[PDB]
Amino acid sequence: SDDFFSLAEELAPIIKLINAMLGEAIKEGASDIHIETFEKTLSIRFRVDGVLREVLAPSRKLSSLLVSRVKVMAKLDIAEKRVPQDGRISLRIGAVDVRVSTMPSSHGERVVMRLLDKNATRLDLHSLGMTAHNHDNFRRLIKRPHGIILVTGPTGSGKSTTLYAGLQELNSSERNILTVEDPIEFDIDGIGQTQVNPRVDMTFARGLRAILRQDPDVVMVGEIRDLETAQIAVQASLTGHLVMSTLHTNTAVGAVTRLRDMGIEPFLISSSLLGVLAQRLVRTLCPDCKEPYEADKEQRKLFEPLILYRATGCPKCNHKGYRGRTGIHELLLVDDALQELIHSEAGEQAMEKHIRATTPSIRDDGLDKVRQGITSLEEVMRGS
Ligand SMILES: Nc1ncnc2c1ncn2[C@@H]1O[C@H](COP(=O)(O)OP(=O)(O)NP(=O)(O)O)[C@@H](O)[C@H]1O
Ligand SMILES: [Zn+2]
Repeated sequence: SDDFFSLAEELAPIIKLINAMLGEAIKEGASDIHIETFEKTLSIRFRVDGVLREVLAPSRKLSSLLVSRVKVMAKLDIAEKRVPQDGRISLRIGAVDVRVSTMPSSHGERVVMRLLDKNATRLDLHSLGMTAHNHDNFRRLIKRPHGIILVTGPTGSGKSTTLYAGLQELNSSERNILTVEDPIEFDIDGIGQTQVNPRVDMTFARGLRAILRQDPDVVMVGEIRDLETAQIAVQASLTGHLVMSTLHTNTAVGAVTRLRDMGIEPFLISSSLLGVLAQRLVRTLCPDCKEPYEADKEQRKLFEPLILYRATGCPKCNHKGYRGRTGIHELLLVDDALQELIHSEAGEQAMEKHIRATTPSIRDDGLDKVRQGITSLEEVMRGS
């Protein structure tokens, strides 16, 4: 039921159109949908496997309606027309994550729906691209009885993915693993998952307090945004729970800084923190069109002829010569000397200096993967 092109042949029905268009986009395997306004006409385009195409040019009159409709679905400001807006939608087709972005433009806000699959995001702990060392130390870390483990990085770092991987590795029936999320990304099975619900003042803080009355061995908090959730988090870790969470800081040592700045007692950070996994996503070079070169003298400084690889571009990729992505990481492990450094508020430079004797930086991690020709030198250097 409900074909986009049929419904297009007639000039709400604006709800049946949007759903049908989404439905047709998914049927075609399209990555993105574009609704744009031009002075004398309107335009709908679909991107499929790189290729962009016009699929419909309905009357200019419809533009304000299709824009509004996508807004209300993504939970946004119908009134606001002058500034960018970004919403989310979860939908069942017969499950699709659709990211909608709008934008002021010379004849009407432009809109794109980003349409991602829910499943390609579901990776296990050995499939995130951790090096053998990081993998080993991280697996030994999440198996500890109590303390806080933070997964950190900027937006798009893949922090939710590595939490889920970690939880799944622990998901035995000997453990009681409870979760509070905003929202839940999916169901794991074996793990009690709890969504934050603003509609009843069920916040991260309230939910996490409740979790502790359910006798958990491990608890996950979707993220630590305010002092209050940090306070409970730290108390939970100090009373025999293993706690896992995220911050959006930019370095492993910056996690400590962020915690202090938020107002957690420096001593209490130093006695609860087990470790901080800082993390970035780099695109993996398309193995089909990736081209070998010989590193020049300046590129060598960063590391016989040294063979690295470069992007290029082909149909099997599209926009650039990259298919897929992988993680690069830095795993901070707390020891006696570092506790002193945290407690004494020594600062980022002194903590980093200490950690380097044992652990390589995210850049070195990235550079190793460049060496292996998994990714380009550009892709690693641009985030650094
Ligand atoms: N190791 C990995 N390899 C490939 N893809 C990954 C990896 N880790 C995460 N991803 C994907 O990258 C996207 C970002 O991951 P997500 O787990 O949503 O990140 P995040 O940092 O938690 N997000 P946010 O805090 O909302 O910006 C998702 O679409 C995941 O599929
Ligand atoms: Zn390619």
